[PDB]
Amino acid sequence: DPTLEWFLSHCHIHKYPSKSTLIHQGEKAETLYYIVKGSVAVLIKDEEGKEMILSYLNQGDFIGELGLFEEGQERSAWVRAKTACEVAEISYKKFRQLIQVNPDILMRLSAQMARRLQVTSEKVGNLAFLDVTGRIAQTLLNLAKQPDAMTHPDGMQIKITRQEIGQIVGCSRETVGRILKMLEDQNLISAHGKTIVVYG
Amino acid sequence: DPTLEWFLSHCHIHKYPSKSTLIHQGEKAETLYYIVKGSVAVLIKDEEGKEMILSYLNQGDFIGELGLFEEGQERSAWVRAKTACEVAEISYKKFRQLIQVNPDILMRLSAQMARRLQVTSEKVGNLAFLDVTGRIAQTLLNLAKQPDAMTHPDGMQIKITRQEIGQIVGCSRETVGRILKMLEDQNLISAHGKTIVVYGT
Ligand SMILES: Nc1ncnc2c1ncn2[C@@H]1O[C@@H]2CO[P@](O)(=S)O[C@H]2[C@H]1O
Ligand SMILES: Nc1ncnc2c1ncn2[C@@H]1O[C@@H]2CO[P@](O)(=S)O[C@H]2[C@H]1O
Ligand SMILES: Nc1ncnc2c1ncn2[C@@H]1O[C@@H]2CO[P@](O)(=S)O[C@H]2[C@H]1O
Ligand SMILES: Nc1ncnc2c1ncn2[C@@H]1O[C@@H]2CO[P@](O)(=S)O[C@H]2[C@H]1O
Repeated sequence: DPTLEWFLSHCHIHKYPSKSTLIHQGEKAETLYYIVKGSVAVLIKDEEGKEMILSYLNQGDFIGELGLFEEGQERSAWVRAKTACEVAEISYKKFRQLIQVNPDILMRLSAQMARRLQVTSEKVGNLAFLDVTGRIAQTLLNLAKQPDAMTHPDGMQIKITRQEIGQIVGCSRETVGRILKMLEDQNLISAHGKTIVVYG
Repeated sequence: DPTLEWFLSHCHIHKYPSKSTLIHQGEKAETLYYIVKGSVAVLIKDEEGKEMILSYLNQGDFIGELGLFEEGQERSAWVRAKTACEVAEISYKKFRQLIQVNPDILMRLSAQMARRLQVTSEKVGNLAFLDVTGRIAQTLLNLAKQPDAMTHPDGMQIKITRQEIGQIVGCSRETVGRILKMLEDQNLISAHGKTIVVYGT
């Protein structure tokens, strides 16, 4: 992809090990990132340090983009590497010059912003309108149709901790365990360790 | 400024009365709108027809923008006029031609998308982390911080109905009215008119 190749030639690229923080909430935003390889989690926290994952992003995703548009703003969320990552970085000032040369690179960025607004709006709906059981069931459904889910005789096999589920749906790890047991009892999933088979 | 003037010269401008739907969820998206005058709400609905307000947008805001980026998408939300609106309309096709001329028009639209994603992300946190009283309290704090809030000797004065708060936080107007009376009793707010004063705001 020539447009992305051109953009990346103007970036400087860096390796982040698994679990490192790319972006800290509250930092002053002056640069844009783009994931060349790997995946990250975007998260927010409450007064007590409970975490809610807003999104996973992966190869091909921009990160740190929301600052490009307002002079001197603070990063709104933490971004943590879930795997080893290779990340390209560019200042906003240089990226604005690229936009002038070829506004297709802004279109690519803005397409991902629009998708993220839709996804996050759906999350608002889920938190407002679904109970925690329905949120968990929708999450397991989603993880099963992810590229990293492994086919199984009876559905798809996924690997996720109860803690990570609770960070997606907004509940404690104890509440996750109780709901997973219920779904097992209903013959809708199987659960063994960090492994869950989602039937159907 | 004259960027906005030039853009509006390529649009068709039309009027929506108060309460009328501009965009329905599920319609095919092929056109972008820009609010010349008025205010709208962006809304989603649950299975029982309960509504939740995702955003209020105003003069200078783009609406219907999210479908510009990928061909053949559905509208993701309803957009309903709060006051009567005058809205400029342009096809996605024509708008993409204007972007080549001056991409500041896409910068302005994307700055608004960026802000909306931050507001909606904060809403995810509030719904995950706060109970209904806490969500009402944060809604009042958010309204007291807005440009359109009025300085008052006890704090900031806002204008918002109980039904409006309920559609924002996800509760009935009667639940809102009970909780505002409670907050008043804790000496945190005044009710009164159509009007709430958020103390220490
Ligand atoms: N709801 C959401 N969905 C996806 N990415 C998000 C998000 N909220 C914030 N981010 C990302 O998290 C980053 C935090 O730094 P920013 O410069 S505000 O840019 C932000 C986006 O890249
Ligand atoms: N309302 C909620 N209650 C409890 N935990 C929550 C929560 N919303 C998000 N979380 C996160 O979900 C996590 C699930 O595992 P924990 O180790 S109990 O830590 C929890 C918090 O970090
Ligand atoms: N969370 C949100 N905040 C603000 N506006 C939103 C929103 N979700 C959707 N919208 C607006 O609602 C519109 C519905 O039609 P679209 O073409 S998907 O464009 C959408 C945006 O203008
Ligand atoms: N959990 C909930 N309970 C009641 N109303 C809710 C709700 N979530 C969203 N709403 C909406 O909030 C509105 C507040 O005013 P109503 O006229 S009672 O109509 C209500 C519903 O449309």
